[PDB]
Amino acid sequence: PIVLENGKLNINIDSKTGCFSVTEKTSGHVWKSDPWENAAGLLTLTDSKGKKQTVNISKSKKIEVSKTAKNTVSLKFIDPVFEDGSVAKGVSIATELRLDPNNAQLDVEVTEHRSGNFTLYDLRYPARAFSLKTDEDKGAAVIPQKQGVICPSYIFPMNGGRFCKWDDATYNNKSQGSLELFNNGTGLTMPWWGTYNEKSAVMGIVDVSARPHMQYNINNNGQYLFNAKGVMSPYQRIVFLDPIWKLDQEKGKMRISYHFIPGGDYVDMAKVYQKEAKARGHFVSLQEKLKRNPNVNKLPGAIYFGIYGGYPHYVNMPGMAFTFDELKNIIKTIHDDLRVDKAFVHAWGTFSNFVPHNYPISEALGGPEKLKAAVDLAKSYGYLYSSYHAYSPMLENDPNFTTDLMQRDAEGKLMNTGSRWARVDPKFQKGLAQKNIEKEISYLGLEADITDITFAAYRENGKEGRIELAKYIDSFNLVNGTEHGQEQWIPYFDMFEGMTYLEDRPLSVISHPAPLFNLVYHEAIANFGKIQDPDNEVTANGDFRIKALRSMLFGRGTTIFFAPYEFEGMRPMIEMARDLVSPVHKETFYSELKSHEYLSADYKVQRSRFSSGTEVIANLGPVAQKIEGGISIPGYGYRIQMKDGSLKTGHFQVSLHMD
Amino acid sequence: PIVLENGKLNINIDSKTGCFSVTEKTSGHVWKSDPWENAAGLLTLTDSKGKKQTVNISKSKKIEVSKTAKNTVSLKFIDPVFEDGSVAKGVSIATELRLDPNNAQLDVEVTEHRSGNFTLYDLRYPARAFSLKTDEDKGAAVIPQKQGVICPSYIFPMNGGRFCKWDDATYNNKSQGSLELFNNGTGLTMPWWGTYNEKSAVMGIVDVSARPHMQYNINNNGQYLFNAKGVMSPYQRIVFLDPIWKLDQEKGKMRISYHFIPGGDYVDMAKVYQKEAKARGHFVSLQEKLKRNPNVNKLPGAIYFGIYGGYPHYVNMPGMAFTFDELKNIIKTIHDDLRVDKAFVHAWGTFSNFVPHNYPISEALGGPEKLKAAVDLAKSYGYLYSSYHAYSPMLENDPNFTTDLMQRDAEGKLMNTGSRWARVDPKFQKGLAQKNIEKEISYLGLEADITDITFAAYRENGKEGRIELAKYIDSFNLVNGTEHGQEQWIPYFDMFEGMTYLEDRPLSVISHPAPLFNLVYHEAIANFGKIQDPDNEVTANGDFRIKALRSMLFGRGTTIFFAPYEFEGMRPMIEMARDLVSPVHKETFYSELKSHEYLSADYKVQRSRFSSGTEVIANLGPVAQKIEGGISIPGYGYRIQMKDGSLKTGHFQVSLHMD
Ligand SMILES: O[C@@H]1[C@@H]2OC[C@H]1OC[C@@H]2O
Ligand SMILES: O[C@@H]1[C@@H]2OC[C@H]1OC[C@@H]2O
Ligand SMILES: [Cl-]
Ligand SMILES: [Cl-]
Ligand SMILES: [Cl-]
Ligand SMILES: [Cl-]
Ligand code: NA
Ligand code: NA
Ligand code: NA
Ligand code: NA
Repeated sequence: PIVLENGKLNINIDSKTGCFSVTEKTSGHVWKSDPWENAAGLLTLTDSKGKKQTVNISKSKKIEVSKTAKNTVSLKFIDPVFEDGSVAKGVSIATELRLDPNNAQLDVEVTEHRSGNFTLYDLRYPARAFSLKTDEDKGAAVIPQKQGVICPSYIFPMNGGRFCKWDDATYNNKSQGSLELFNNGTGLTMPWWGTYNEKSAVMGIVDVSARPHMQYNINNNGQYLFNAKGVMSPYQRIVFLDPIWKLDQEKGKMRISYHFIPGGDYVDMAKVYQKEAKARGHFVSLQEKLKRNPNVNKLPGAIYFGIYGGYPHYVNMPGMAFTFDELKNIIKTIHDDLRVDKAFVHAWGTFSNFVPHNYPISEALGGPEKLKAAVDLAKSYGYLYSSYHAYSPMLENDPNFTTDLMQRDAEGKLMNTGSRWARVDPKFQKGLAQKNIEKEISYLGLEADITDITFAAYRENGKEGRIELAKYIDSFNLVNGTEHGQEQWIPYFDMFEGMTYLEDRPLSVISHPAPLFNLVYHEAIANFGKIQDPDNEVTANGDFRIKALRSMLFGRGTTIFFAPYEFEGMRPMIEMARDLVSPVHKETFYSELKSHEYLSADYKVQRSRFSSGTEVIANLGPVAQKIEGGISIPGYGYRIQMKDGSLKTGHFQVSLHMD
Repeated sequence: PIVLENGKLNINIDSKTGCFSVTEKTSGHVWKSDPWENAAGLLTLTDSKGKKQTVNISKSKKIEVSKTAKNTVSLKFIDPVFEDGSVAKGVSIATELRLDPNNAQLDVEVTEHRSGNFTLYDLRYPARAFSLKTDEDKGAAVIPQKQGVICPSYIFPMNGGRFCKWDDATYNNKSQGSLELFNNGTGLTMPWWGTYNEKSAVMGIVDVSARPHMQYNINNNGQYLFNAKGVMSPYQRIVFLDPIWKLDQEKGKMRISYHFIPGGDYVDMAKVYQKEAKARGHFVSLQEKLKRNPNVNKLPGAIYFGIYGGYPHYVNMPGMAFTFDELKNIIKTIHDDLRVDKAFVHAWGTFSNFVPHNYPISEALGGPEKLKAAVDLAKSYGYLYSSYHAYSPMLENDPNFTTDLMQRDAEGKLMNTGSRWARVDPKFQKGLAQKNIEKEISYLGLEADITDITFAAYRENGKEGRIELAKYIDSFNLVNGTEHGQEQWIPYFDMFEGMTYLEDRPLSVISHPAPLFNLVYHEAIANFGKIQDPDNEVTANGDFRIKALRSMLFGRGTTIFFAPYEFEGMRPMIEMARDLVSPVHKETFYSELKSHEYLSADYKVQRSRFSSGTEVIANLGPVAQKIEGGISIPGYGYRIQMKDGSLKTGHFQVSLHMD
């Protein structure tokens, strides 16, 4: 067995299979290779008949493992063997394992692949590596799915209903699949993932040029590999996360950089990636943004209000649209009656054309002067204001609809026929914004802007047009936000609307929310709840009690998103956000989220520490629970140490008012 | 054009295509044939290269349509044509339209199909019939998905976040797909569906011998049919529900019976099927069951308590399992401190072997005498009691695991390798129950029983074994319940745990819960909330405020499902359920749910009337709303007229206590 070793790590590479283990020498923990099949990698390719098959590349006809430098092992997998005994002659995979001379870091790279007369697709490499043994290792997989989750590697006490769904998912297909990088759906928002137990942690950072997918397996024994054969899996329940290199489309460097952290967990992983985020240029702190624009300080302690008038979906929809006088009175009530000191007012429905023509200010809703009177009132309060804007949609029900600004593929067919909100080719979107945004800014004296959709993901197609639009919006130096966001867009915005959680998502029944994105980026980008899942709606992600406490733990601001007719029903939640969340949000806004901890066995009691000197403890479950020192945290309760030495304690209560 | 007609309906059949329209003569409403492509049916079959294609059968080379009787038209679709111009020579579909001589009822049957050298799969017939025009018809599709939903045929005011998800889903693939009959997942619980506008309603009742699937299209314009071609759909947004006949599988009579109801809605549809439900033998009333077993009267006004000790998933799991003394103390507190007058106590974890060996009573938890003391205490309060039982599982972590009791398919492969809870062949399950259930009944003096899993669905395979087990359990004449249930099992049980809603489900963002199953069966089967989604958990289906109010509207009982460590957190919800839901559940338990109404434009205010004389009005949204006569229903509030004429009004409040 070929060995790479420095002071912190030892890489044990098998000469016959190419599998490797990693001994983390400070703790002594050994990361084993594939526990199921001893597979260095899993390669999906066509056979002689043309059918797709997945093969174990350690079963290849020739395997060359040679120590090639002081700290480099080169591997070559030549002529894989199919299930029927036939050979994929002329197919080869070349890889490299490169140990850092000093640090506990191992680069893994697929350097070459040859197809011969076959077609290569997915390669899991390394396969089923860095796994945790279910109910023996007491740790978790760490997955930055949107704001982020952890997936414990062992069964633990929890509500009986949750428990049944949790355990069942680890035995069926809910616990296996793949996610993609940098989308606003089910996918990841940072190019890393990891696993840890009580002794040691490992996380892998994907090369900036590459777009692998991430395979997950959360305590599943691999029964999904045997269902079609109708036999029982012979494998052990394990947790692993694998890169999936898309060999049929990947043009970048197929490299992942593994970092090994004695005693680390998801916090330590996030702080490792934070260094790489700064080196990649994503990290532009809110302090620098405030130096450039003093109005950024209107955001700490601000509640984000979305007044949804049925727009952009419909123009002046009866029963949904607000007039500008109605908008002005909502603003006045929020300040004068509800005593809200700071706010971002976002008015969905101020123009009489459909997006992407964000003009004119609608005559039917009252006209420009009445809109200016509403914005002027908000500004007199120190509130931020923006209309709803989007430059990406092309809507069927728009009388101005045309396919002119839509993109066509190489066969001349329209793209995004299935995504009505993202149909305008990004190379046109700056031009569309230029039609009226400067006129609205100067007429209303705008201090703020929110632009929706265009920056919710970071895909390659159209990226140049999106950067052009981001640079243009940024040149105005407004306090500005965008829907969802991604790390690549952080330099151009002050806040992201979202970057929290989908309601229905893979892993939802077998994961806990963890503030992974904010552990990296809280100093750099402010985030608020998503308008589809606001703090006033009861969803899979919780009611107001749960969402307000999670807001303070994770460091995001409150989102109240409502149709006008709902407004009277919003008042109690606005008041509670005002009294509880707003002061914590304000104090912690610019700070680093230094640490996050789960303090109860059911993961419902949690503790977050911010570099402003603020400590948030909250209990997101119904029963009181004790933490160290015998302190009790009430159900749906909190214990918050503020910078000024005050201790905020309390809890939410649901009461029945029988007349 | 060929005409079938009686005093109520006129059927116009096109001789060129086989499409037909139905005029309801009293209202002038015309139900149209396929508005998109004028297809009588859509047939999926292999071509001469063996690739599956879907064809419009009205494009067949030879279409024959003629009156073969006074009220029968026979149709023959001969030699379908593919899109490339080639003919599926020797394929034929024969159908019949049979008008009832007196009633507004049309039977539609696929009587014959020939495949030649081709293979036939799905047949949508009739294709895209009985549709509603989106934003013109103001009605809904009616779908008995579990407890049931309606899908409105127009856009209407609602919370802005809900609105965005709603409208967006009608444009993408979330609004098209198919469901199956009689499962405990995403599917239907009654063999009917329908559509209605403000003028008239139509529903189709599937023949008892057939198992079609149901295709849905909820306000979608068919863009899903054109995305692969990269063109914009030229069709209009419509609502339709189609039977999918599985020609490759179906052995029953492929008949659907359409009933046309002037001025009807989902309530009238349910009452039409209720007559058929009785004719089919499903309907055995709770009054009959009470006559046979007076202990049935321990259910009205009872809270269903599931004490979840980590079983059947684990045996004596630390941190989850309760001792029998702890169980006894929970029963005492519920009665003495929480003053719960009636209850069903369901203890998950009383045996020291894994299911399906439901024995012996665990010595580690205290042994038989201490369990008997807990059960004796419950009986002294008049409470019902059952342990957790299941005879269907075969679990990987059971030391007694064997594939000997599992079922194999025609190829000899194990079935249900991916469904650990339903692996034992039903033909073995009565014998597994016989091993100890009579000894538990005799030793504990049991009055009740709940058996899980086996009766949650109604599939053809294994049904003889399940019927055998159901008869055996029913022969004990205990007050008995089972997980989820289906209509076919109603004669054998007194209560169903479930028959509510999945949390994640197709159509969830474009439908409203409606009590369709209980509008049929409330007199015949009691139902309670599902243990995965109990009234103490905050989920996609609501918090305690929403679930308690929906409980009273739909006529279901309270479910409190908890791990023992949560108990102290359950107290406020047990109290509010006791004060509000339990007296209404008690009064309405045996009655017919005569009617259900949506009273507000956002469908959140609702009114239910029970044949006990009880009226429930509730507001499941945050804002107060006015109904007829200017009466105001507070957000999360109610207005209940009891049988004795007294009025109850009130509302839930969420408060923030700050020390
Ligand atoms: O997990 C399920 C749950 O416990 C075992 C499974 O079946 C019966 C209950 O629904
Ligand atoms: O529905 C969406 C919603 O309004 C248009 C869509 O994109 C921006 C907002 O998320
Ligand atoms: Cl875009
Ligand atoms: Cl959050
Ligand atoms: Cl079964
Ligand atoms: Cl319900
Ligand atoms: Na999956
Ligand atoms: Na800015
Ligand atoms: Na779908
Ligand atoms: Na019974």
